[PDB]
Amino acid sequence: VTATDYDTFVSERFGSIIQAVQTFTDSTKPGYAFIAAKPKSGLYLTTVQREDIKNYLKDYNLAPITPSIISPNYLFIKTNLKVTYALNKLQESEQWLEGQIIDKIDRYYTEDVEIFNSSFAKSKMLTYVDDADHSVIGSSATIQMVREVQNFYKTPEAGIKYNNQIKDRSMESNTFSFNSGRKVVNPDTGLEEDVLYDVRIVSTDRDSKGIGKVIIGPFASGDVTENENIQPYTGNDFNKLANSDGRDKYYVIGEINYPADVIYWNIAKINLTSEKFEVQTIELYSDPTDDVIFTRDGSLIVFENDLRPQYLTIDLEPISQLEHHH
Amino acid sequence: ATDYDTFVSERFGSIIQAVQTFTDSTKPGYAFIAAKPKSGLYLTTVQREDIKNYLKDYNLAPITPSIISPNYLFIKTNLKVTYALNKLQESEQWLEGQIIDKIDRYYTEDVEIFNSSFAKSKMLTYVDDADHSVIGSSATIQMVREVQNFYKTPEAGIKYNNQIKDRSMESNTFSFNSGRKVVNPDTGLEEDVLYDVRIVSTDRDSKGIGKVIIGPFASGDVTENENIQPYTGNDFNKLANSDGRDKYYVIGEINYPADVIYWNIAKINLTSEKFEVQTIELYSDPTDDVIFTRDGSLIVFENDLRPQYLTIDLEPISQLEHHH
Repeated sequence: VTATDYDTFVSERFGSIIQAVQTFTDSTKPGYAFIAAKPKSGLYLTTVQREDIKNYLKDYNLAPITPSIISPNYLFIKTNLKVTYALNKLQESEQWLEGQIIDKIDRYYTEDVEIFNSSFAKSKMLTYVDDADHSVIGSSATIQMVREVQNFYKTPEAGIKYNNQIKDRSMESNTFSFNSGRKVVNPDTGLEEDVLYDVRIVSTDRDSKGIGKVIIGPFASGDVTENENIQPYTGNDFNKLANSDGRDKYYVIGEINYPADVIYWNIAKINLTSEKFEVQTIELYSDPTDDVIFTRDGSLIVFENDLRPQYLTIDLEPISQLEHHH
Repeated sequence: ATDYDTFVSERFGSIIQAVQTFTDSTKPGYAFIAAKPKSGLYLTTVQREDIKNYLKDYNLAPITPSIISPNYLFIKTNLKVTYALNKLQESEQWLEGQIIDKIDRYYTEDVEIFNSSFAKSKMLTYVDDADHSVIGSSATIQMVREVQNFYKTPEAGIKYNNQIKDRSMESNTFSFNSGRKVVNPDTGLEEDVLYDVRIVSTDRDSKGIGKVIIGPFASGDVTENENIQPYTGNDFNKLANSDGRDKYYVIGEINYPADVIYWNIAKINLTSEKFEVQTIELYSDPTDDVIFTRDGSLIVFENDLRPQYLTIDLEPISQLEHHH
């Protein structure tokens, strides 16, 4: 028993295609012993869905509790890097240089951060970035935590957490398409099926107890049917998106507990069927109050640029030389 | 029992002196381990959280065994030892000490153990054994179950694992708070009159059942509607008064032969609020002079901490026209 004993158990019987193990138990889900497992190479163990996470299932000793071999709950860092260097000090291209900083940004992660109950610090990685040339003068960054959400429709039973604290309104997802039942025409073309607009999930400033709503919109006046319950969110209090289509009526569908660090929603709370949504998986961005981001139970801060390039933009800036004369 | 108790009995043998597991027919799913500190009576909630946190050590995710303190059965002993003047060197105060040790040495060795039992005949031979001058003893016992909540018996019941006599079951006294004002300038302008009260049992019926009734009231401060009306039987023990109080009422009932005791004050519209206690003690005379333990019950002599459950009368003898 004991998660620690189990972590080993697997750092042996598998200690081949596995880099790390976190055996934690969830207080919401009794009798279930959860086993986080980093593939040591990629991200998901049998993304093929078990091929692997079923083999470990097939390891049994004692107890009335049952294993649930999962892939680690990944925290991502959407970094907007802005390194600046000296035109002259540089001998190879900006292209070769990028491939030089991300070689470092990786060295940091995989040595200090990509570990269980281990953490990430922006200041500490920007030291690694700075440390890629004779110049390279300095560097800026703007990060957000990312949680990848399977089934956009609704969060888990027990909500999703970051293992970190975010700021008011900080929480927002990427946009996805909502197929309004309605139909419209332009450019000599026809019905064009059903009108679609870009819609998304955002949080609101916390109330006097640490608790804002999780709202979704915009909409039409519209494509969502209003009840005694279902009513457009009452007031400004968050981040609205570009109505290049003019729209705006958002609806409440959950809440963030900022202090408790839990976020729940369920689109079924209004009456939209997942059919009315193109997507399956979405991204949930928030920006921390943390100058240090903590991983934790089954959570793991990882940097996989190749397979997750989207989570890193590098904007370089070249600089004129100074005094060359003496 | 020992399947898991023993282990625990290894990593903690320096405190726990008694460990046994059991289930509750009823609290299905739950497995409890009673443990008695070698060092007294109740393990401390820190001693308890440590011991529970070896449950993780041995991996089990299911809610896993509740550790808890043993269900104690106490013997209120009323001892009498008659001894020879000539042959007794030290003080009477010494002699007592000398025997009150023997009692404990018998309890520790033959009694304080799970499902082991107390035999009044044995411990008396221990008493006899305490000095070369302790000519002969006698002894009168009662059973004490220490009740966690006075207001209602457990869902299931309270049992002694032993046969008691009629009218025998009787708790001690606890203040009931009527609600009237007294108007006394001695202590201000208002005391809130509160008179003692106990909970006794009455005589077996045709069929083996008694009624668990509750001490004296003053008509008014208990509301009676047809159904809930004063008990009338005189088949129980009433208590010492100075007040005009003779109205006892009926809650639960004793099943003498199956020894189960259920009661619930609620059966008379009286909230816990109304009584200034939270814990009580239930006494009762055994049928026999050999008394038993069963599931998670443990019999124990902890006399520097429950001194109220032993009294010693000595009788010094010489020669002799008289020893009472």
